[PDB]
Amino acid sequence: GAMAPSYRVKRMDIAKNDEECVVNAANPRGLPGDGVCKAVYKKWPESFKNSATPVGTAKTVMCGTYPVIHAVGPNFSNYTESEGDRELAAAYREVAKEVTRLGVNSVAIPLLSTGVYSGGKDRLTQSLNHLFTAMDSTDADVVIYCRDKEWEKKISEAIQMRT
Ligand SMILES: Nc1nc2ccccc2s1
Ligand SMILES: [Cl-]
Ligand SMILES: [Cl-]
Ligand SMILES: [Cl-]
Repeated sequence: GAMAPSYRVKRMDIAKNDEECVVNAANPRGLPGDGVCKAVYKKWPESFKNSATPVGTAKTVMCGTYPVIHAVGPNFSNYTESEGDRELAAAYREVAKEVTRLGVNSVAIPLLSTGVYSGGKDRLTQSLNHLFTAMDSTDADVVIYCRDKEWEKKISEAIQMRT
């Protein structure tokens, strides 16, 4: 584990992370996709061998020795708010199991279901709180990645609030 497990936020391309593994915001079919998933496919294309997995699950595939954790958040266009919320919480619980099994000291993680799967709603708080519920009992350094300058400030504020 990390000597003093922390949460941090960075506003940059997750394909440039400085962590021991990466979480992909994957689709269920292991397709190249858009956004985070596209960047992950360009950086670690070998990790898409048999990466398909159901909604609310995570499947790890190694790119050399670098672990890519394919986490499938719900598309809120298709799920009810209630069922979507349950699957989004579950995807993060599966990421915490994988991070623990791999024995990494750090992980790069995006906010699941906040982009093209958001059903056009702002889900920063909902997604980040499910990330915390899952990751709080792990001892990896967690580095949350975002693109938007206002999201960076709100994520930073939420981390600092609980410290
Ligand atoms: N290349 C990309 N990295 C990230 C990280 C966080 C959010 C969106 C994107 S798109
Ligand atoms: Cl960047
Ligand atoms: Cl998304
Ligand atoms: Cl963002």
